[PDB]
Amino acid sequence: DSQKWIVFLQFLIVLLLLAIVFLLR
Amino acid sequence: DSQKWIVFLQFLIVLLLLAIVFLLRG
Amino acid sequence: DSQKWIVFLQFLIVLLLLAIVFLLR
Amino acid sequence: DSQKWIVFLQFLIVLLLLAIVFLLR
Amino acid sequence: DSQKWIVFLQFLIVLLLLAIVFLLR
Repeated sequence: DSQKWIVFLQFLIVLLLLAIVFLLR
Repeated sequence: DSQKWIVFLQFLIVLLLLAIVFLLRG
Repeated sequence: DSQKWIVFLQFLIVLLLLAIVFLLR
Repeated sequence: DSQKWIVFLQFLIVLLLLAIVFLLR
Repeated sequence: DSQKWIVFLQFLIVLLLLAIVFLLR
């Protein structure tokens, strides 16, 4: 399913952005 | 159950990006 | 009403990323 | 339609992330 | 179609975010 891939990649993007925020602060 | 999840995740992404912008500013 | 919100949020993300790019310079 | 706008905005997001990576290097 | 291009661009976004995370730490 192509739609599920987008969601499962966006969750990883959210995790990576949280990591970026924590590394920045 | 898919595009609503996408919208929710993108709202989280926008919040995180705004946090990044305000951290880079100071 | 479904993908219109997606486009709106993508637009916000693009603006925020451009702001980050400018602020890094 | 609006789906093509999502792809265009994602192209710009990739470009802006490339700019961020270049500015971090 | 267009959805498969969105998935490819998200994969690129994940890779670039991994690069940013590695650079930060």
